[PDB]
Amino acid sequence: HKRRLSALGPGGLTRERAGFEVRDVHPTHYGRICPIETPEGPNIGLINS
DNA sequence: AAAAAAAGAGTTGACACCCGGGCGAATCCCTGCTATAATGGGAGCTGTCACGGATGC
Repeated sequence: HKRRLSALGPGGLTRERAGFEVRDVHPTHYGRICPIETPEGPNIGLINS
Protein backbone atom coordinates (compact mmCIF):
# COMPACT_ATOMS: atom_id res chain seq x y z
CA HIS A 1 0.00 0.00 0.00
CA LYS A 2 3.00 2.33 0.35
CA ARG A 3 4.48 1.51 -3.08
CA ARG A 4 1.23 2.53 -4.80
CA LEU A 5 1.10 5.14 -7.58
CA SER A 6 -2.33 6.73 -7.80
CA ALA A 7 -3.43 8.97 -10.67
CA LEU A 8 -6.34 10.78 -8.98
CA GLY A 9 -6.48 13.56 -6.40
CA PRO A 10 -5.92 17.34 -6.49
CA GLY A 11 -4.45 17.67 -9.97
CA GLY A 12 -5.22 14.30 -11.52
CA LEU A 13 -7.60 12.98 -14.16
CA THR A 14 -11.01 12.11 -12.73
CA ARG A 15 -12.26 8.54 -13.10
CA GLU A 16 -14.98 9.71 -15.49
CA ARG A 17 -12.41 11.75 -17.46
CA ALA A 18 -9.82 8.96 -17.69
CA GLY A 19 -10.78 7.56 -21.09
CA PHE A 20 -9.06 4.58 -22.69
CA GLU A 21 -5.47 5.70 -23.29
CA VAL A 22 -4.70 6.40 -19.62
CA ARG A 23 -5.88 2.93 -18.56
CA ASP A 24 -3.80 1.25 -21.29
CA VAL A 25 -0.30 -0.08 -20.63
CA HIS A 26 2.72 1.54 -22.37
CA PRO A 27 5.84 -0.39 -23.48
CA THR A 28 8.10 1.86 -21.36
CA HIS A 29 6.74 0.36 -18.11
CA TYR A 30 9.22 -2.54 -18.48
CA GLY A 31 10.97 -2.63 -15.12
CA ARG A 32 9.45 0.60 -13.78
CA ILE A 33 5.75 -0.24 -13.29
CA CYS A 34 4.53 -3.81 -12.85
CA PRO A 35 1.57 -4.32 -15.22
CA ILE A 36 0.20 -7.17 -13.11
CA GLU A 37 -1.00 -5.55 -9.84
CA THR A 38 -4.07 -3.43 -10.60
CA PRO A 39 -7.62 -3.36 -9.19
CA GLU A 40 -10.13 -5.11 -11.45
CA GLY A 41 -12.86 -2.60 -10.59
CA PRO A 42 -13.97 0.53 -12.43
CA ASN A 43 -10.65 2.34 -11.86
CA ILE A 44 -8.55 -0.19 -13.75
CA GLY A 45 -5.15 0.91 -14.99
CA LEU A 46 -4.95 3.86 -12.60
CA ILE A 47 -3.71 2.35 -9.30
CA ASN A 48 -0.64 0.55 -10.63
CA SER A 49 2.32 0.11 -8.29
C1' DA B 1 -92.28 -19.67 63.71
C1' DA B 2 -89.25 -14.14 64.41
C1' DA B 3 -85.41 -9.63 64.20
C1' DA B 4 -81.20 -6.36 64.07
C1' DA B 5 -75.78 -5.48 62.09
C1' DA B 6 -70.58 -5.87 59.23
C1' DA B 7 -70.68 -4.05 54.83
C1' DG B 8 -72.47 -0.76 51.22
C1' DA B 9 -73.66 4.18 50.54
C1' DG B 10 -73.39 8.79 51.73
C1' DT B 11 -71.48 12.37 53.35
C1' DT B 12 -68.89 15.96 56.69
C1' DG B 13 -65.16 18.26 58.24
C1' DA B 14 -59.50 18.12 58.26
C1' DC B 15 -55.34 18.45 56.21
C1' DA B 16 -51.29 17.65 52.27
C1' DC B 17 -50.06 19.61 48.15
C1' DC B 18 -49.02 21.20 43.60
C1' DC B 19 -48.59 23.84 39.72
C1' DG B 20 -50.37 29.12 38.48
C1' DG B 21 -49.99 33.82 38.71
C1' DG B 22 -47.74 37.71 40.51
C1' DC B 23 -43.66 40.51 42.81
C1' DG B 24 -39.13 40.98 42.31
C1' DA B 25 -34.16 40.93 40.63
C1' DA B 26 -30.89 40.04 37.76
C1' DT B 27 -29.66 40.15 33.58
C1' DC B 28 -29.94 39.91 27.87
C1' DC B 29 -30.23 42.45 22.90
C1' DC B 30 -30.24 46.80 20.09
C1' DT B 31 -28.57 50.77 18.66
C1' DG B 32 -25.29 54.34 18.06
C1' DC B 33 -20.82 56.60 18.63
C1' DT B 34 -15.52 56.36 18.17
C1' DA B 35 -12.19 61.86 14.66
C1' DT B 36 -4.07 61.78 12.26
C1' DA B 37 -3.75 59.48 6.82
C1' DA B 38 -5.93 54.97 5.02
C1' DT B 39 -9.19 54.88 -1.93
C1' DG B 40 -10.45 48.75 -8.05
C1' DG B 41 -10.17 41.51 -6.37
C1' DG B 42 -8.54 35.63 -6.11
C1' DA B 43 -9.59 30.75 -7.60
C1' DG B 44 -11.01 28.03 -11.70
C1' DC B 45 -10.26 24.86 -15.37
C1' DT B 46 -7.08 23.54 -19.64
C1' DG B 47 -6.03 14.69 -19.84
C1' DT B 48 -14.11 12.23 -22.67
C1' DC B 49 -16.73 12.69 -26.82
C1' DA B 50 -20.78 13.14 -29.51
C1' DC B 51 -24.95 14.87 -30.33
C1' DG B 52 -28.07 18.34 -30.62
C1' DG B 53 -29.05 22.34 -31.29
C1' DA B 54 -28.68 28.08 -30.86
C1' DT B 55 -26.52 32.39 -32.79
C1' DG B 56 -23.61 35.49 -36.83
C1' DC B 57 -22.53 37.63 -42.19
